[PDB]
Amino acid sequence: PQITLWQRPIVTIKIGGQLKEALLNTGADDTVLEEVNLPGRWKPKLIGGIGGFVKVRQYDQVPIEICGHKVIGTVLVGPTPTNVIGRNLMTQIGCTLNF
Amino acid sequence: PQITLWQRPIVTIKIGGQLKEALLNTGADDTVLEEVNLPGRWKPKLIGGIGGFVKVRQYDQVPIEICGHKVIGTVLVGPTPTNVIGRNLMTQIGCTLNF
Repeated sequence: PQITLWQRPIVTIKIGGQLKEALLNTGADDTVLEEVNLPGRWKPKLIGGIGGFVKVRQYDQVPIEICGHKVIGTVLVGPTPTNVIGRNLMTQIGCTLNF
Repeated sequence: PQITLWQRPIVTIKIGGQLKEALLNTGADDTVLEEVNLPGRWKPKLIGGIGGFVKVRQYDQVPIEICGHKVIGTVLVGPTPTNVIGRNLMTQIGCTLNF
């Protein structure tokens, strides 16, 4: 699709057998999601850096569908004020900025 | 242009007679820039909200060129870890997300 930016670019995703919503965020390097149960292995990762860090669980090669596009990428799972799809997964779906 | 997202979408801007660089950020509602001197009127605005708020100066109808596109929009001036072009100005330049 083509998504204009007059409103927040919130899209439907399917991850870990659940439907969720997340913000397509070109300002975010990584994809961070709350309340997802993923199988398979993870390692702790520190993200952010303002005021302290936030610890999240890093899962690599996670299957995820974003707006109907089935891709694979690293998903960080843990505390975030809004579910965010970062550049790491936007590249996978072939998302570009155009003007 | 078409901008892929393998690297941070950092673009050249011209604002207040200075060349600067800023991040095209679809996750940001507003455009926030550091170290710019703008003429004309402003009002204080509180942004963010995590850990407290950040106070910035809100300038409306600011002329700004973004990657060669001359537009007008609200610019918030004050403390930010990176210069950010938010949705408010991305709409103005006709920037869309495409996949």
